[PDB]
Amino acid sequence: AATETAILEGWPTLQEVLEDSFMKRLLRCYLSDERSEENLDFLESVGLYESQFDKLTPKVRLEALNFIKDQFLDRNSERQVNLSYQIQQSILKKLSEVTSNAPKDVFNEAKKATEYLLYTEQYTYFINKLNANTIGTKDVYSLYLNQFPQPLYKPTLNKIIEIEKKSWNEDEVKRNTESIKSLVESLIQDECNYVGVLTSLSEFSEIMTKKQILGPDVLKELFDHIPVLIQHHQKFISSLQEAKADEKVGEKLNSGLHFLVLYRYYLRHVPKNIAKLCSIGMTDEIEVGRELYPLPVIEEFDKQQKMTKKMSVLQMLVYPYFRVRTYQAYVDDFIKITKKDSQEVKELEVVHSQLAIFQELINTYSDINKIERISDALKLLFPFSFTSIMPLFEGKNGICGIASLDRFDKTDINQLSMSLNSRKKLTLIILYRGVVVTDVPVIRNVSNSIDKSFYSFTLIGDIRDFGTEDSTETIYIDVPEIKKRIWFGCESTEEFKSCVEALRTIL
Repeated sequence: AATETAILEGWPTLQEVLEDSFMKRLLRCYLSDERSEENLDFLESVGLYESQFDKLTPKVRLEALNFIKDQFLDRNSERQVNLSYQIQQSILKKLSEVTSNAPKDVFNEAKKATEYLLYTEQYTYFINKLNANTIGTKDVYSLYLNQFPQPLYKPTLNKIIEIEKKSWNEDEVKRNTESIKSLVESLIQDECNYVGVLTSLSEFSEIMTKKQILGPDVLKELFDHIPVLIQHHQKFISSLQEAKADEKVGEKLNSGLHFLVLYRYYLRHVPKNIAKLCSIGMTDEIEVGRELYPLPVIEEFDKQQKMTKKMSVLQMLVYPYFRVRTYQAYVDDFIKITKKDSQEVKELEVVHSQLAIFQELINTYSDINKIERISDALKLLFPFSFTSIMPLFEGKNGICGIASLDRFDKTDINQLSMSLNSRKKLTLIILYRGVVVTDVPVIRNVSNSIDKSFYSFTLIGDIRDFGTEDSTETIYIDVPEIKKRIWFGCESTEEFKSCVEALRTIL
């Protein structure tokens, strides 16, 4: 009860805090700031005693018992747990009778008494502090951030990608800044759309269970805490659509968004998330039968989402990682149309700090560049079907180089020359996990399709070597498995060099 009751609805139980490394570190900063670590320290010692027990001799178990006693439970001890008389007397009486053969559960009674104190006197105040009106403006978040002390791509590719990003932002819900009322309407519609994405993932999770495609463990690795976040976002939406909520914007964002820290429970799985779903998609059907073949199940959902929400399933998995940016963009807009120097604008500045803080917390336990590179790779390859892209995202991935092609050919491996009249308008995309050629307009008009395949595709592991005829800006790769040399003729010297350097680093 002390470990499995949530004192705040939708917020983790003590056990759920203790079992996550990020959340436990926050609790520990909080406890350390108050200089009251004894309860947690006692619980970890007991935990360590129990996990060490089986492989130790009785002699060494007794040593460990006496040490733990001397630290936390003895009447003169330095880190004494604040046990009341009637509890302390029961515990020490029993301990004083264990002189001989220390059992594995000698600390059960004391453990239960200490969990009770941790839950009631400490964990309770910790969860309350994460929900205080003043969190994120020398609190537990900044104490935590004080324990921690650069472009996504090399120059030529960075320019190309940055160009495409200007177009990717022409979606979707424009923020209507006519008035504050109008801007809240925008945010409500945005949240509703976003919850629609989260709800679709939830339903996809349901589909995989009913089909027995995945067990409960793998589904946790994919969708952990997604239902809990949906609930908080729904509570936020209900708050925003309250009558004259346009009069209380600052307060609603502050209190409505404290739960953002809880994104940790989902985000700790990103981007392993994506890699796993790809692994699942790549299982040969012969190993599971036509019946439990996951691929057509993923494909049907992916196709469905791309037609409906213009997002693939892999994009939806990485999407929540960037949610805070949307809130920061809204807050900057609310501030701009709010009366200068007013109380209402000071409330919004507070929210501005909070959101910057949430983003910082996320950065301490994830690799932003790795995740952003994956996210960019998914937007660029949106026209391609899940089946076509999955080997590319089965591990860490990113775009390493892009060149539009003037010529292309496939000869036998080791052939010194390509054929004449091999002129084709194509695009070469070098990715970390593979080399792609496509006839699909993928950079700048761009395709409105969602079902495309790759004209040429080579897993990076299947490339023995590569060469270049620099004279004509030509790149070739030798691919033994299929006994082919594949030739890429580039239009830009610039993109040619970009692509050569890319292959040099990757291969």
